Amino acid sequence: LKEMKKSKEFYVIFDCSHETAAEILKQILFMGMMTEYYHYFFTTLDLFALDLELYRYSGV
Amino acid sequence: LKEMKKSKEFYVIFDCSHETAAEILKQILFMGMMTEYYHYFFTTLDLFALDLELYRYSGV
Repeated sequence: LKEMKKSKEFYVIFDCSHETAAEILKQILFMGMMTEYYHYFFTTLDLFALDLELYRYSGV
Repeated sequence: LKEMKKSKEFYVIFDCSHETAAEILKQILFMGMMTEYYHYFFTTLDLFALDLELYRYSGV
């Protein structure tokens, strides 16, 4: 993640499983880069089983 | 901070007490103002006796 953002690309598709979702959703907070310029996508069909809070993101 | 970041300004002094320092630090970490586009300062004299670990610190 640090070299891909060093490479200045913003638009990514996360081919990931349900288990890896729980850890990516916390590392995405951990590295500290959460700007609105990024676009994210999850391949799994589950989004209401994981924590979603409106105000942690600033409009990503 | 929403208007302050909308004001094209990134340099804020945070003068606060120990407890208020704790709440504001956990709060700003909670949304994620954690990129290199910020520079935060504490005038509180204890920042080594309060819960600080550098491994969270990777962007700010």
